[PDB]
Amino acid sequence: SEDDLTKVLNYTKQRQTEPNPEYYGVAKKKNIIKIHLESFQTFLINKKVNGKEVTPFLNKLSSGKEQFTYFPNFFHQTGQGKTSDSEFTMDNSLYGLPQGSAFSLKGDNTYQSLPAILDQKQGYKSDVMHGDYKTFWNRDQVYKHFGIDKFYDATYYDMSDKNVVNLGLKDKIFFKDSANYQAKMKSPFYSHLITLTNHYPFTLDEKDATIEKSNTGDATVDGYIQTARYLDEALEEYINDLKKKGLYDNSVIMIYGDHYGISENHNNAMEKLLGEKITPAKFTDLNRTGFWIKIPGKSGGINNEYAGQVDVMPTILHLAGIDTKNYLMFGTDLFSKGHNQVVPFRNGDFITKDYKYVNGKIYSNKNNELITTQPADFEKNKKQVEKDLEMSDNVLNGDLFRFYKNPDFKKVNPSKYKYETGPK
Ligand SMILES: O=P([O-])([O-])OC[C@H](O)CO
Ligand SMILES: [Mn+2]
Repeated sequence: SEDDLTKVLNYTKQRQTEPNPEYYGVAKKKNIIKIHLESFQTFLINKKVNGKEVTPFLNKLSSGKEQFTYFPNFFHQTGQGKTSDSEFTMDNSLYGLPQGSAFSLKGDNTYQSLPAILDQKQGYKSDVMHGDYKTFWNRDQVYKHFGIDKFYDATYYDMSDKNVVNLGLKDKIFFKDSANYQAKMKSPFYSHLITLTNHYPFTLDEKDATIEKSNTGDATVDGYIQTARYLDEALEEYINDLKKKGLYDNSVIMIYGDHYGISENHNNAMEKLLGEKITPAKFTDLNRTGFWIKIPGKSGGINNEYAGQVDVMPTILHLAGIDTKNYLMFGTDLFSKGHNQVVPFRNGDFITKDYKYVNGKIYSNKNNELITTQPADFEKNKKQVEKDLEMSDNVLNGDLFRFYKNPDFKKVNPSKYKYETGPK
């Protein structure tokens, strides 16, 4: 089994990149705020419905003129674990499983996670805040293995009927209360706010809606317009609150959609909404879920690098000024000149700057037209994608970190973590 670990470690070496000196260590020991946008797809960005911008605040952030760097070609890489897969990848630079949920199935594996590294190297205390109860997706168990210090679950919020919809706490109260909790925390902290309202079936009380539904006839697509607008407004107010609390200017703030909200089941209505037939290639394009990052002392902008959620962990570590040569990671630093511009998807599809590979066919990104002459780098890229997924699965299935005596990582004792019931 130690030999199995060795094979994976060796495999991860070639892709390693050097930090961009413009960005290396610039965020050392600064608070990091990580904002999860449930089911958020960037087709929403700049989209109007009945003349109204669905997501006006995120539209401003996506302009690059509001201190955030926006990545318009940024993809989730999730599978059946949905939010839990995104979390898994964001904090480990590993893939979830091809079937089922890594959180649910591998919750007591050994990990060398981002929050644990930040704690060990720079004294960060980490938290997750979320308006659902802690054992959903096995988070209670998994977070102890990741080395997360605090988990403000639903017991930390007022879950009365007036404050809930669908799965639990409404995003507006969630963000308001969460900002108040964050203001009371000791620095440096690494805080992850997981939202909830923009979740299937995308239902919102009329009293809470500020935009009318689209009129495609598909209740899922039509409702999504309302819950997406609601989330955008919740986020806008949250950023205001950060500014009032002195938590904006000197924080790294990242925002990301966890995975697609609208499946191929809704192709008829999505063609109406977007004014284009949803071919397999087009659906792949619609898996863009976005990344926005504000870094103190750095201007915003638009960065067109094709990238996936596996890339976030090495990016954050390099921003903090941490050497990552000994970490087993599949992603590479977004700001590094050598960033590997290949994005594996869980089903074996993938995308690059020039083309996408979808259900065994190659399409040019320019026009989504079929490519019949194999690109020069296709076999190389296809092999990387297949082997990335297999090597990652080997870590999970063999629980391979058990065998890793990492010079730059002290083994986590999960029993040292406990998440107490909140005051509400
Ligand atoms: O994984 P999903 O269904 O997208 O989101 C669910 C939750 O985050 C539940 O707390
Ligand atoms: Mn989700």
